[PDB]
Amino acid sequence: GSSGSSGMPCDFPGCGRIFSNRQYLNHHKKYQHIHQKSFSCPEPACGKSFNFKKHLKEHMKLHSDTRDYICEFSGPSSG
Ligand SMILES: [Zn+2]
Ligand SMILES: [Zn+2]
Repeated sequence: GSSGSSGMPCDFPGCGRIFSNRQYLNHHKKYQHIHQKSFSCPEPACGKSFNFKKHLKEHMKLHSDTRDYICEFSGPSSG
C-alpha cells in the first residue's frame, strides 16, 4: 500500500463499484445497499450465507474440523 489508487471502490465484494467523490459512495451504499449488510462463507464450495454475525462464527466451527497446512509440496513457495 505504498500509494493510493484513483476513485473509491465500494465495500461489497460482488458490487465492485467505484466513485471519485466519497459523498457519492456513501449515498450509493445508503441507496443501493440501503438494505442490511450480510455475511458470506469464505468457502467457495460452501457458498453459505448468514444474516447474523453469531451464525457465521458458529458455522465456521464445523469447517474447523478440517485442518490444513499453509505450506505444501505440490506448490513450493519461492521468493
Ligand atoms: Zn456498492
Ligand atoms: Zn461454510
